[PDB]
Amino acid sequence: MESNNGIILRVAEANSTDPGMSRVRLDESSRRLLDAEIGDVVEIEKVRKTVGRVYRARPEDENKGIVRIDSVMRNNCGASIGDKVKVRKVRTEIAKKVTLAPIIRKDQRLKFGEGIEEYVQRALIRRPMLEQDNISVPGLTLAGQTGLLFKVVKTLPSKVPVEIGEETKIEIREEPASEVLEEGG
Repeated sequence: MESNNGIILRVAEANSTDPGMSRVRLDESSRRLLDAEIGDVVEIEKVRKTVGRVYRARPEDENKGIVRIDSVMRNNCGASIGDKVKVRKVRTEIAKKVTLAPIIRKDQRLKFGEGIEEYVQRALIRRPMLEQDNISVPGLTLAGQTGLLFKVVKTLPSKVPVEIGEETKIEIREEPASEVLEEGG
């Protein structure tokens, strides 16, 4: 635990545009209570670890203990509206090596090979990454299956929000959503 500074507030969310899964709207006190300035990098942790950026709340008075995020950011950690998550301020860097595990069938999206690891970088390039985070796919799926999302498991940075680049290295695991259902435990 090299550094741990954030606040405990409740995840917010309402009908709106699909984007906003990478921006946090908060108030001066929620962001200034620690040090977060405009456009600093913020990390979130309700059920899992999450990353995001700081934004100015429209209502500079209600956002003194609530964070408005998209359903995807809520899906990234696994919390419900009004839950309790801890958001800690951090900074961004260029991830040099990140591993992830797209949950699909061997014949869904990972049937390319040769440069497929770079293909993940090509799509995810210039993006904030956090081991154990999760991502969404352009509305794709098959029968009545579940998951169909990318789950990151390892990162090279200091486990802090980093932004991917074409030079970032990636790792893809050979055990996608095959026979995986948390049978253990």
